[PDB]
Amino acid sequence: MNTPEHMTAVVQRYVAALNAGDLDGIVALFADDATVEDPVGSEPRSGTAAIREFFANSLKLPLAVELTQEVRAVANEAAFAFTVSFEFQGRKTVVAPIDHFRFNGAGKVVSMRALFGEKNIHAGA
Amino acid sequence: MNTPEHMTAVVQRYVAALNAGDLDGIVALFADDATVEDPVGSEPRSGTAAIREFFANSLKLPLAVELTQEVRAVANEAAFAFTVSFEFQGRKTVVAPIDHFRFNGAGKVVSMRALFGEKNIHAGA
Ligand SMILES: C[C@]12CC[C@H]3[C@@H](CCC4=CC(=O)CC[C@@H]43)[C@@H]1CC[C@H]2OC(=O)CCC(=O)O
Ligand SMILES: C[C@]12CC[C@H]3[C@@H](CCC4=CC(=O)CC[C@@H]43)[C@@H]1CC[C@H]2OC(=O)CCC(=O)O
Repeated sequence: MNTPEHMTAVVQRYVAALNAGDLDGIVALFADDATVEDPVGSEPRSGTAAIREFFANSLKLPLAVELTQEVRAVANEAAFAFTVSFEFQGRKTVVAPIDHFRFNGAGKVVSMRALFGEKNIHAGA
Repeated sequence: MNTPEHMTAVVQRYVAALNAGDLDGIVALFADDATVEDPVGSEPRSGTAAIREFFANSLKLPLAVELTQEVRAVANEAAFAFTVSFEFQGRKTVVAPIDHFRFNGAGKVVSMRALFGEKNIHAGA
C-alpha cells in the first residue's frame, strides 16, 4: 500500500539534481538535517551542511546520472539505483551502484543509504 | 577494497537453502540469533526461533528462487535481489524483490534486511 509515486518523486528530484548536479535541489529534497549512510561500512553525515558537504563532495566528480531500472519505494522508506557514467583523463569508466531512502510520510527526505562496491563498478574502453 | 567472494558465499548458501527450501541451511547461514527485517515496516526477527520461524513461514509459499543479476556485498554487509516464480489460486504470479545482508566478519551471517513492494511483484499471465 502507500502510493509509491510520492516516494519515487524524492528519487527523481533527488537524481534530477544529480543529473543537473544541482546539489541545491538535493539538499532541498534532503530534510534540514537528513541522514545519509555512505560510503558503505563508513559514517553518514546528518544535517544540511553534512548532507550537502557530502553530496557536494560527490558532485565534485563530473559524471552523468541516468537511472536505468525501476526505482523502489516501500512504507515510509525507499530504495533505488542508477549508473554513474563519468570520464577519466584518457579513459571512460562507468559505475552501477544503488541508493537507499528513508522518508517520514510525505515529509521530504529524512534518512538515506547507499549500497555498491568494486563489483557494481565498471571498466570498459 | 575487499573480496565479496566470502560475503557473496552467504548469498549463495543463503539461497541454496532457499532453492532447497531447507530452513536449516538458512538458519545455519544465520548466526545463532541473527537479525531479520521483513517485510517492510519494522518487522524484524532476531534469534533463531524467530529468523527460522520467519524464513520458514516464507518457505510456506511454493515459489522458485534463482538469482539472475549480480549479488551485491560490501563491507561486513551486502545486498542482493532475484525473482520468485510461484503459482496463485489459478494463474501464475512472479515476484522481483531485493534482499539485504549484514555480516560481522566472513564466516556466518548476523543481520539481514529486505526491500521490495507491490511494484516489485508480478501479476498477470
Ligand atoms: C566519489 C564517487 C562519485 C560520487 C559517489 C561515490 C559513492 C557514494 C555515492 C552515492 C550516491 O548516491 C551519490 C554519488 C556518490 C563515488 C565513489 C568513487 C566516486 O566516483 C567513482 O565512481 C570513481 C570511479 C573510478 O575511479 O573509476
Ligand atoms: C510472505 C511472502 C513470501 C516470503 C517473502 C515475503 C517478502 C519478504 C521476504 C524476503 C526474503 O528474502 C525471503 C522471502 C520473504 C513475501 C511477501 C508476500 C509473500 O509471498 C508473496 O509473494 C505473495 C504473492 C501473492 O500472492 O501476490
